[PDB]
Amino acid sequence: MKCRVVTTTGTADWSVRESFNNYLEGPIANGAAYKYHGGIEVRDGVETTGTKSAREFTWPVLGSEEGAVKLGGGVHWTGHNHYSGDDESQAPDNFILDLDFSNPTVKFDGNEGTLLVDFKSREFVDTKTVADFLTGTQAELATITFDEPIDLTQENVTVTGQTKLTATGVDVMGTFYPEGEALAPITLNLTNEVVLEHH
Ligand code: HEM
Ligand SMILES: [Ca+2]
Ligand SMILES: [Ca+2]
Repeated sequence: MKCRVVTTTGTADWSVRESFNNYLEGPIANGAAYKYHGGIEVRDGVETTGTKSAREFTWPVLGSEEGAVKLGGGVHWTGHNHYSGDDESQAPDNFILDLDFSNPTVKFDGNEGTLLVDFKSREFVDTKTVADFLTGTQAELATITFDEPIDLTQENVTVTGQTKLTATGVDVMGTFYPEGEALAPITLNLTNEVVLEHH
């Protein structure tokens, strides 16, 4: 028989949302109202440059399967720290806004797709509550429309998609965005090594 093996490498450029990074690193979430400040930490292969509205993230491609590009990496945002004592080891447990996205997956079919993410985010209850984390594994955070159909049999792919928050994503982001809210666009920078085997 004739078999096709596709090995996909590369990165995805996805800032999540510029105005969210601007707010989180700014004086509302991490200014003079709070004794302890948080910010943004990245891990597991994410690269980042800039701060606030200029911040960018690149996420490493782990590989592909039929209809999906699997990314690695994690980003953690923290703000609105509710703790004002003198024990700094308490601060990490007291950020009212405490959001983590990791291992995004881009599912696709032609020029449509879905952005899946592992998430851990405190629920927004009110401004005086450190609420319990909401969590999800490969949850649908956004829908995607690409500027061309995704074809992983092409060796070099650079394609950008617009993203819109899902109903699931509404609760992840504290209900501050409505369903359908635009998020940052996602660019896939892929190299697809296609090997045909008679085997
Ligand atoms: C003490 C608790 C909180 C306070 C006082 C607070 C305050 C604010 C304020 C005043 C804004 C509007 C800023 C602007 O429009 O320029 C805002 C925006 C926002 N907040 Fe928070 N917030 C809190 C908790 C949270 C939580 C837990 C989340 C969960 C992710 C969250 C997510 C957001 C988002 C997504 C926006 C929109 C940012 C944008 O414009 O892109 N907030 N918050
Ligand atoms: Ca070539
Ligand atoms: Ca292109």
